[PDB]
Amino acid sequence: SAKDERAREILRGFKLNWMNLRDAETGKILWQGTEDLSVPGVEHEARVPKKILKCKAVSRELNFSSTEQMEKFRLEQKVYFKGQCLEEWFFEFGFVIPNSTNTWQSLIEAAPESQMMPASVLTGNVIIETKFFDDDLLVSTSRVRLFYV
Ligand SMILES: CCc1ccc(CN(C)C(=O)CCc2nnc(CCc3c[nH]c4ccccc34)o2)cc1
Ligand code: NI
Repeated sequence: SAKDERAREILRGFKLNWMNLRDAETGKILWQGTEDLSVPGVEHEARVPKKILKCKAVSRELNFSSTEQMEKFRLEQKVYFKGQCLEEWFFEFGFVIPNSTNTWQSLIEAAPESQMMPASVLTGNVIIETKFFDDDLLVSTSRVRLFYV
């Protein structure tokens, strides 16, 4: 077999069960989702309250299940506005035990400029591209268009 097949095995057995975002300054829920936004090869859409743009720090919880073991599960996210990448984020979970369900909590502090850009201009014009990796092995690339409501 080969690295490409190993990456497909991981993807086959992976799923995102639920996700939430909280305002880190209060611990209050801002948004909750239950779509598996890890699914590649299609474009997804997420509708999120515009208050998220005005938060200096957002705590994100991603709950996921993995059939396969991963030595170093990590994410790369890029935020594109009208085709231009305005921000890049790197997150690391680490070792994933086979046949496990896990909650990954990450603090996200977006660029201060994003807190003043009008939601009316951003809405429907932002794509978050996420690349799921096991160390340097690309498992999936997903794309989600954001709407700020
Ligand atoms: C790994 C699984 C997974 C997949 C997809 C998603 C994508 N989703 C649904 C969200 O990220 C929701 C929260 C949200 N909406 N806009 C933002 C930041 C905007 C922003 C930050 N810097 C900027 C600079 C300029 C303009 C806008 C911005 O964050 C989350 C998790
Ligand atoms: Ni082989």
